[PDB]
Amino acid sequence: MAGAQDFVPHTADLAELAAAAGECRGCGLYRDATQAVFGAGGRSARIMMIGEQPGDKEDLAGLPFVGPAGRLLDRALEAADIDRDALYVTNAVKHFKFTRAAGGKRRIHKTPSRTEVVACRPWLIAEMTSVEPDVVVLLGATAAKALLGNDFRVTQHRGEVLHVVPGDPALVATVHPSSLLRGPKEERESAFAGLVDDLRVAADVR
Ligand code: SF4
Repeated sequence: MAGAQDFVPHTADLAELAAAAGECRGCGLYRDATQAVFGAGGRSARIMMIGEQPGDKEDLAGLPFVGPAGRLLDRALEAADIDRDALYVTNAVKHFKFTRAAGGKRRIHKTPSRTEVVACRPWLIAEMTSVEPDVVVLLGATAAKALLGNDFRVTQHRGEVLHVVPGDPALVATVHPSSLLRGPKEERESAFAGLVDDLRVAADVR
């Protein structure tokens, strides 16, 4: 009776789950978005990564992490010696929440409410049950709070392996790559290195 739960089929098959998510009305976000954007990757993945939501580019590509933030993430993964093809990558909410500004060049993402996060969480549970990751990288506040609690602060736990969640994977909470796109150069460079560090922490979990 709550959120997305009745839309989630009784299967662990990612293709079947993704097709079912296309029909989800578990919160209001499906109305204005173009389509649901499920995770991408396969069930043998050892590392799962979770962002906030599909953004402007993802909403139309049908795939996660395809815009500028995704390209920065690619650069960090490559520096961390992680093959993106070996990951399962998804988002805490699966429809893009947005507005437009006059004269703008893109649709501007808006923050999912905690209510929407909890509504969509049945999909995330299904993904985690399906993939059985050894480690989950939580990219940004929304994703980190989705698994670690609404009071959790990413900024206060950088580099730490956390454990609370299906399968009891290790959890590593880090900054979202979109936050690394802008700011003064030295700050962006230090922040990029810290993202690489946290990805390496995740990859070194045994
Ligand atoms: S954001 Fe999640 S719960 Fe809300 S309609 Fe989309 S798939 Fe369903």
